[PDB]
Amino acid sequence: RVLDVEVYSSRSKVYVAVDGTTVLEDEAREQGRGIHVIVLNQATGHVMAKRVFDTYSPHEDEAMVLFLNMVAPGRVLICTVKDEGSFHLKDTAKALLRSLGSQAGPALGWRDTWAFVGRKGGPVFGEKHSKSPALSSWGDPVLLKTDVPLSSA
Ligand SMILES: O=[N+]([O-])c1ccc(O[C@H]2O[C@H](CO)[C@@H](O)[C@H](O)[C@@H]2O)cc1
Repeated sequence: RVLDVEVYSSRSKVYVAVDGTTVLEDEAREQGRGIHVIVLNQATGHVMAKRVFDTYSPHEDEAMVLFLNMVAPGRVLICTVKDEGSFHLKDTAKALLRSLGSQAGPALGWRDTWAFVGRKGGPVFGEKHSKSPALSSWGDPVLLKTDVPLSSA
C-alpha cells in the first residue's frame, strides 16, 4: 500500500528509484541540465511519463507548465534538479509549483539542489532543498527518501 521512492539531486547527477528499481538515472557530464519530472500511476507506481526541462534556458519553463497542467490530479509527481534549474524558471512555473504545495520549488535559486515527491492535486509527501552558498558553488547533494501512499479499492 506504499511506494518506496528515492530522489537524488546534485550538480552532476540525478536519479529516481521506485521500490528499489532505478527509473531515472543521469550522470552524464554536460547533459540533462534542468528539472527532471517523473509521473507515476498512483495505484501501481508504473511510470506514466518522464521529461527533462532545461529551465536554465528560456522557454523550457513554458513547456513544463503546459506538460504539468495535463497531468491528472491523482498522479504521483517527482521532480529533481541537475546542475541548474532556476535561471529561466519564471513566475508562471513558480506559481504552478506553489499550487502543488512545493515550498522550495517556487523559491529555487542559482545552482540550488531540489528533490520533490507529491500528489499532483496535493499533498506533498517529501521535499528537500539545498541553497547554493555562492555563485561559483552548487547546493549540497540531496537524497530524499519518501514513503508514498498508494490508492486502492
Ligand atoms: O559565457 N556565459 O554567459 C556563461 C558562462 C558560464 C555559465 O555557467 C556555467 O554554469 C551553468 C549553470 O551551472 C552550466 O550549466 C554551464 O555549463 C555553464 O558553463 C553561464 C553562462
